[PDB]
Amino acid sequence: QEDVLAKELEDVNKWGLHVFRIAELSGNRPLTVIMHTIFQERDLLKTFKIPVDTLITYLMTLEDHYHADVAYHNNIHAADVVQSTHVLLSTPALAVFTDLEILAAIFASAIHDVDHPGVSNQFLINTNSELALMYNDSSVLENHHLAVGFKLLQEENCDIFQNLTKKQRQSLRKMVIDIVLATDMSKHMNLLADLKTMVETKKVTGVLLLDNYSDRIQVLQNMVHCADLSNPTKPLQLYRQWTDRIMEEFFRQGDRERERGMEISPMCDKHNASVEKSQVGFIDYIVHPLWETWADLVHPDAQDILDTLEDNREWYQSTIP
Amino acid sequence: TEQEDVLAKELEDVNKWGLHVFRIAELSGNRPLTVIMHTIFQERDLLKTFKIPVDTLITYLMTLEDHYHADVAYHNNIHAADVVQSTHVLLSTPALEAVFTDLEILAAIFASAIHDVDHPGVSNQFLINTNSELALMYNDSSVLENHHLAVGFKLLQEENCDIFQNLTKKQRQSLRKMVIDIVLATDMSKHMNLLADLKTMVETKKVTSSGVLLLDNYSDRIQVLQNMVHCADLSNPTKPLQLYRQWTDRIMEEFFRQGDRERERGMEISPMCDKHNASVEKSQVGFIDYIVHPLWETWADLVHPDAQDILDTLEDNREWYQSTIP
Ligand SMILES: CCOc1ccc(Cc2nccc3cc(OCC)c(OCC)cc23)cc1OCC
Ligand SMILES: CCOc1ccc(Cc2nccc3cc(OCC)c(OCC)cc23)cc1OCC
Ligand SMILES: [Mg+2]
Ligand SMILES: [Mg+2]
Ligand SMILES: [Zn+2]
Ligand SMILES: [Zn+2]
Repeated sequence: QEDVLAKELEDVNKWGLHVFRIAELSGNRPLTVIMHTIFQERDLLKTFKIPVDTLITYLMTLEDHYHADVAYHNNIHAADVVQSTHVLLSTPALAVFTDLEILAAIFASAIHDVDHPGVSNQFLINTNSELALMYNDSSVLENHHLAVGFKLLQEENCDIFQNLTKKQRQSLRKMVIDIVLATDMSKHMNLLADLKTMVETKKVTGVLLLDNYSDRIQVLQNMVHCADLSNPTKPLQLYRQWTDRIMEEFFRQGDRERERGMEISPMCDKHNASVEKSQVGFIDYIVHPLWETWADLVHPDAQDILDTLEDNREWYQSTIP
Repeated sequence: TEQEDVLAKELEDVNKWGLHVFRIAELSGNRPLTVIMHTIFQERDLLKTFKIPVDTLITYLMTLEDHYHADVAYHNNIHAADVVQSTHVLLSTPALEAVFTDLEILAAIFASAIHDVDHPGVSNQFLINTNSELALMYNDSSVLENHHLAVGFKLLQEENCDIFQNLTKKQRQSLRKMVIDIVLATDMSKHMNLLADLKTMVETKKVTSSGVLLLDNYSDRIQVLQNMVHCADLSNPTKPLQLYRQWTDRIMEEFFRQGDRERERGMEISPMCDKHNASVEKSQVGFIDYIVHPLWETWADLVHPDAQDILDTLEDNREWYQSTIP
């Protein structure tokens, strides 16, 4: 078990990690064991004088604040985005980012969905939720994920940034905020349009050259956004499991919408939904346009992932009679 | 009841720039926001238009006024009533006659009332640098302005406080978005971008057959309402000098108290907050020259010449504060 886990973790730098096995192999603690192994792999514990214990105590209370009764936005999803951002950072076309910029993108991935109630922003807005009332209908979940993620650092022996300098702590906090706020799906088009102009003005050596903060944080934003939408790009046995979990969450929200008389938002109707046609449409309009633009920026480092994405699009299309 | 008759006489000037807002606060028993909002709602027939019960309106106004801190010198209920009344006058300008709907007028006035509720008397940067719970909650992004909105909307849920109870859900949805867009624009960190957009509108403004401004899209309509409440927020140097000087003494009192809290923490004292080495007169001249006059001169161009007397008072007050320096 512990040494099945040990050898499972050996592919942390591989696109297609067995995150679900690692989850059950780790006692439902995949976020803790993956974040740890990544910090040791990138040498972040020593580079930022992070006490190993304090890293454990925070990753556990951070994982506990992910809801276990939600099918998709739980600790397994947080672990999957963490590992995938870690792989996209090791892309040959980019140590383009500093050690703090790497730690910010990895830390933002771990907290990007903490305390997710399993419902969308529009649901929280239309139901007059306390969260939407607090955050004025603007990136309600993403603001909440950040607030909870930072507040847990103030708990007993969980300030993993205790020995960072004050200027590093503020620079990290600013970058983590800018990244997690970009995970709002309502900002996907603007984030992709700005990614398309970056590739239209790309300047490489061919390692890519970013000089100003607004260009580097823009790549980090699209990077974690790419890993947030990386399910259709992983192996099919992983993709299908994520599809079952996100549809189970959409149906649960659709059940809650119908028992209040609110409109059944698309892809949420129990009794009227085509899971396979929605996945093909989700790839053709969102995932593939984003991943093909990201492929052109690190051309040709993302060719394999774009191939796997096109493979799964073809397979899901074949499941449609 | 002679104090009620003096108050009713002073409330007759609510349509006029330079209302004795400090006297109204005294005559109404520290309730300027309630009586001024009630007077404006009656003046614009808002209670009948939106079926607002009078008891519900008074109950919410008192509750909203209660949540303004009485122990803060500037960002208190008097400032809220002042911004409400000054937005009310700016809405009645001739260049904007029949331009905004009753819902947009209701949104701008309501936004003015809640735009600073529960202000603790310290800036956004102070709340960010001190690792406050508010800055943690709102991730250092428009911390105060987001808090003002959340409190102003939350108080509507108290007993007999929903003044929007008879609006349609499409009306409440539209009003809520407009109020949020307006209050968020009161963040001074967005002043340069908001003024840049206002200058672009002035350079490309279109007028109608009647001579009023043509605003045929939400982006242009909300931009005018944003800058209007923003100008009302920074309206102190455009008021008669006896009112301007009182607002100056109150904001300097708030600045000095923040600098004292900045001193007791070893922090670097924010500008214009060190009560041991500060120049009140030179700061007001720089405040007018670099912020207030560029903003109000641009707004005056937008409704030329309806704001000429307001602009003349601002330039007169700038000259006076300048004359006290040599
Ligand atoms: C227009 C369609 O856009 C969207 C539609 C739905 C969503 C919702 C959404 N959020 C996060 C992850 C998601 C993963 C999913 O599949 C995993 C295999 C998924 O599968 C829909 C068929 C939808 C997902 C987000 C969208 O992004 C833009 C708002
Ligand atoms: C870009 C935004 O700039 C600024 C934003 C805020 C402030 C500080 C500030 N905040 C709110 C209200 C203020 C009212 C005042 O007086 C009324 C008579 C005032 O008087 C100068 C001391 C400063 C004020 C100062 C700024 O500019 C300094 C260069
Ligand atoms: Mg999310
Ligand atoms: Mg304010
Ligand atoms: Zn996510
Ligand atoms: Zn104000």
